[PDB]
Amino acid sequence: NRREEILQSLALMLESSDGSQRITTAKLAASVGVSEAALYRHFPSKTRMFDSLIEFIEDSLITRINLILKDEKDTTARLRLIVLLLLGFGERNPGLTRILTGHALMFEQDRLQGRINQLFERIEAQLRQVLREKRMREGEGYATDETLLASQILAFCEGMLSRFVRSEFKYRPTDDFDARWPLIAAQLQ
Amino acid sequence: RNRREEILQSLALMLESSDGSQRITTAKLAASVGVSEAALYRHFPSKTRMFDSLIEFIEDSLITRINLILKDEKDTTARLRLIVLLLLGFGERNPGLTRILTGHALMFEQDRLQGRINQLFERIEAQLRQVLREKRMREGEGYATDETLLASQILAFCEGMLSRFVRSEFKYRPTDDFDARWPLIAAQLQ
Amino acid sequence: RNRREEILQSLALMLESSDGSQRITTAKLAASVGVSEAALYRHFPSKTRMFDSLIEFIEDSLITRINLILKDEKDTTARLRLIVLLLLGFGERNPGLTRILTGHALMFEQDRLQGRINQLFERIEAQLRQVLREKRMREGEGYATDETLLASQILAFCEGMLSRFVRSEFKYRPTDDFDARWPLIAAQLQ
Amino acid sequence: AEKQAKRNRREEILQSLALMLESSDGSQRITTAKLAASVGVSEAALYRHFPSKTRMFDSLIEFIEDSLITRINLILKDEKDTTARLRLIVLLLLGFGERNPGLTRILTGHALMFEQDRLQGRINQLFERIEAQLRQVLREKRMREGEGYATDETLLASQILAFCEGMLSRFVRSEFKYRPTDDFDARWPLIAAQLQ
DNA sequence: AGTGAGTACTCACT
DNA sequence: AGTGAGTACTCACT
Repeated sequence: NRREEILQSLALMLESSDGSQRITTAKLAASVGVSEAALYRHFPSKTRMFDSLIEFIEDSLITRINLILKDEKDTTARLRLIVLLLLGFGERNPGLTRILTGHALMFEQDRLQGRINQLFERIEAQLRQVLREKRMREGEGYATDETLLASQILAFCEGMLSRFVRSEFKYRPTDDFDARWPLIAAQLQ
Repeated sequence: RNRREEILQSLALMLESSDGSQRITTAKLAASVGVSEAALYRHFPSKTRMFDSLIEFIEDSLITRINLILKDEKDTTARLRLIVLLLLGFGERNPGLTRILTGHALMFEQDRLQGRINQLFERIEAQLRQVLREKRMREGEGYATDETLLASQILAFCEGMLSRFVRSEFKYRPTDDFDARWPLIAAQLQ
Repeated sequence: RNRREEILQSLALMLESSDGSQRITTAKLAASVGVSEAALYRHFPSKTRMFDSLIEFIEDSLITRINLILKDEKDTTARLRLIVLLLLGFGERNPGLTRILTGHALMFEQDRLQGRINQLFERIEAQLRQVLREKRMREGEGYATDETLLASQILAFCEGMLSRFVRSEFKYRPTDDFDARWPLIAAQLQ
Repeated sequence: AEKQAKRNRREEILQSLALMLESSDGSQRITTAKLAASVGVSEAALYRHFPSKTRMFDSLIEFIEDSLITRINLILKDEKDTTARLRLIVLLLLGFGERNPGLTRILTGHALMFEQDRLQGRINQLFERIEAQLRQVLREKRMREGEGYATDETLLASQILAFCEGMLSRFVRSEFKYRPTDDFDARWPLIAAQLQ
């Protein structure tokens, strides 16, 4: 109800040019058009607010990923879509990206970053499962170690999101993706 | 100065420790330095300037070593490798300073600092871009991909490795497994 | 409300006390009110704003009663008399606020405030310059002096009295001996 | 030499301290650091000429006192006429003030707001002395010219001094715009009119 | 509305 | 160069 009102606002702010700095509960209570006192009648703490966004993020990405695995059988085609998914989500959610990159959580309690870490651990496991299965599905595996291959993929992704935030959202992740994919693909050897 | 350097040295140390995940208050800083909060403003006008010094130290150290690699290596691919390895290596032996490079430690300071960091990254990219453009003259053949698209591709990998380095509280060493990683980057040199 | 005015009142009281000769830090002001400093910013953005309210109060209380004097009384010499008494009276009644009229209490605050106090005096001298010129308008005679010089001369007096009032730690009350002083002023209305 | 050299600097500081007090930055704390800059030494270097900052204003106030007092005793000699003496003494107050805008911020008590209260007390004694002196002039009028004054001698001095203090206050408020000694010849006639 | 501990920065004497 | 005590103002939770 109002709980979503807040979150939706916390993000919009997290996306604005003011998201690059502490988002006080007061300045937040204003965006919502209520009082700080109200805020705490929906959330036990500011931390819980971020925890809910992290949960949303995790849900959107994990769900989308599992669907990708059902709609596509090709090992490579799978990765291509999974990478585009991350880049796409990030681009479509600048504010939530500041959470993915960890920047926004700098003002919050550390435990929240551990959460984003697990999210990533979860995304890596998937990427790893996909390549691990190329063997059964295509007969031949990979030259490079599977684990190392997924980190290389993930690394490119975090890096693209990191830059996206640096430039203040001027450097769009999905830009020239069609031309970039051939480069990442040339790594799956 | 001795004290000026002594402060900056503690700044980075604090950025490397657990305290790096939070704001570096002039209080705690002076605590670690072993002086009075006022002593700080004796060698530095503002806390912001302290970060500016660190940024310059990063700028210089990186640009300097990059230019040395360019003068000591004529191979386009070997140049690219050493440059990428230098970015990573620096990051690993300067956990505190890396937290700046990634932009995390700059969240509590003046936005201008980030712009400074963006200029560095643009400067580093230009170097990668010049190195790629020269392969045509030097080795004759050019690159399938787009020179500009290739630098951003290499850069992305590097910013990605430093990002995770910070997330894991410095457990994921950037240079670990680099030799087995490089061949993957070499492949993108289409 | 119950707290905004409550703060302002404690602010003037400190301006009236011996502390009034020393900057009124938010730390002390908070103590005097019996709350935490933060609480102060719950009803006031900046300490400067607290002085603004106090200045507006002075501006209103004065400009108001002055006009009423011009509306009710119509005798020139009687008008000037009452205007002077009002200035002194208000001063004596508001020791702390007088410390602002003189500009002392504003030495630690924004330079803008002094301007707000300077304009008030300008407005006051204005009213005076008006009554002095209307002399020929009603009595058909003119002062053997410059109307502008006359008001300034009268104002000068008043400012001097409030000035001494402050210096003396509020021992030299402004209104004391007024009834025997006025003749000295009237004598100037040649 | 050595002593006259330290006094050349001890007084060199003051020359700067007042200079700053005269400037537009006079309406705000004149910290030691900034002061040492006006001249070219360090904090510790400043303290080898003065025990503290207070002691700096004292010497400045002392200078103030000497100027007015001395210049006043001389006024009493080179002039016997009561009214003529009052016209001068007043002109001296308004003059010394306009001639040293930085020091006036000290007379008006403004610049002192930053310093220790005991310093304002010293200025309070100065005014009292100038008033007692003014009171003397008014009293002697009788012996000198036969008659005295209608109003009380004390009330008359305060009335005149109030005008002065008031003139110096505007001079500071307008940021040294409203010059005191402006139209003195025109104003005085208004002041004498009170000498009844 | 109210606050505990904080937040980068300052000053006169050292 | 070094600091004890400031300074005006802030914040997430009350």
